[PDB]
Amino acid sequence: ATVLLEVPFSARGDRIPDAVAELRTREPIRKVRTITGAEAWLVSSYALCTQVLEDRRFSMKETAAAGAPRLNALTVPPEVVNNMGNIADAGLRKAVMKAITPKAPGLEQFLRDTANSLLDNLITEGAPADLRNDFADPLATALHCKVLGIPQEDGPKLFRSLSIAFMSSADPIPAAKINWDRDIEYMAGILENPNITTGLMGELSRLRKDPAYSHVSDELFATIGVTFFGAGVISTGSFLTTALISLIQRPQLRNLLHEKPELIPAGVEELLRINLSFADGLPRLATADIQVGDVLVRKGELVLVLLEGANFDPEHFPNPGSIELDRPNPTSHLAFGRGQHFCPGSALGRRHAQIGIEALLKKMPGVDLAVPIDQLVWRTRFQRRIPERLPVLW
Ligand code: HEM
Ligand SMILES: O=C1CN(CCCn2ccnc2)CCN1Cc1ccc(F)cc1
Repeated sequence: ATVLLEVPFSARGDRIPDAVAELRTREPIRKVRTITGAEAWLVSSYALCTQVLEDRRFSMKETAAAGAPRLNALTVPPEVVNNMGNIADAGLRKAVMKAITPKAPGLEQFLRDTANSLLDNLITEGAPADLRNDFADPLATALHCKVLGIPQEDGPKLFRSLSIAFMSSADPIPAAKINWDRDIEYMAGILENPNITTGLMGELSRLRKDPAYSHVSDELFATIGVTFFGAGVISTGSFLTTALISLIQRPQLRNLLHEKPELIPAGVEELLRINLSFADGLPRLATADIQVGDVLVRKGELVLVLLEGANFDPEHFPNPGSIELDRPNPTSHLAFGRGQHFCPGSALGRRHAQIGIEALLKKMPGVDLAVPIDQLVWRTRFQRRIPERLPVLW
């Protein structure tokens, strides 16, 4: 006798477990147990993943309901689970979107300058270099300080919340509340700070005083700053880090992108498709009884949408484990989700990765791992899969 299959399967972000393809073929929706001890339906085919994400009867906001089966413990107040819905309801969705596009004047130049400065410092210090802690994460942090309009010098302290804030824990995390409350206080001060006139926080500070937003709560304005910083930083830094691993392990691709940098955006799209940065399936709670494949999901049950299930499904992406720059459906992956909750930072995230890679290949065309790949230490019980250090030589 064996216990019910447990998720997640592996914290390793450099290979997909052979188990995923077996499940997809035999039982593309099947029962699993989460770290909390709750039961859930794990969905692993492209067809079923899309079905779930496109049906709002599978609710994100209801995952925060008291008494619901949980993937993991809340690390924010339950209202913050509906963050984008609260933003929308306050009339702020267009303004937030506009602030977080990579089209702002000078933003791309800033990214390229920051990336080049980080790499120059690594070259000066000499090999081995840690591309996570000393490149990808500081590049993500600098980008989000600029996008938010907050001082660069404030980035590191906000960044140090994230190793706890994005934990995937069975139980509530006392440190997460301490850091949340502190970061909220910081963003509330930013909104009252007359020096802050650019970026997302500059725009929120203005809208706060406009009569059309006089009844929007101060709690929401501060929340938007904390959540967009955290979500953007953890996502872009984690994605770039694990994409660099995939690229480094493919010298032929590294050489092609070095030689033809106009292929970088197609490259990043394939790196997005094969990315294992999300450690857990995307959670949804059924609000009705809904047929998904061979299973009738009952109202109040938890469903987990496995992104790598969808993105390595050979029925949608033939030869799924291969990077192919000429697929006919290249942006049809689920790396940014799908439907109501599609990532509002998708363009910024693509641009962060494209620029980080372009700059790396120009400065370190011979970049290679400085340790055997099995020596990378993969962070556990976290909402992302990331190596603690990424040592490289060049
Ligand atoms: C490569 C980078 C990124 C990846 C791979 C990524 C991935 C995702 C995914 C898969 C979702 C869907 C979640 C769901 O449906 O449950 C999502 C939503 C979200 N992303 Fe990202 N993201 C990235 C960058 C960003 C950035 C830069 C920001 C903000 C600055 C951001 C903010 C958000 C927010 C606020 C949501 C929730 C949207 C909603 O609930 O309607 N992300 N992202
Ligand atoms: O606003 C969001 C959106 N998230 C969607 C999935 C994760 N993600 C992040 C980026 N792209 C996808 C869920 C979590 N929150 C709230 C939050 C933000 C920051 C923090 F530190 C703690 C909680």
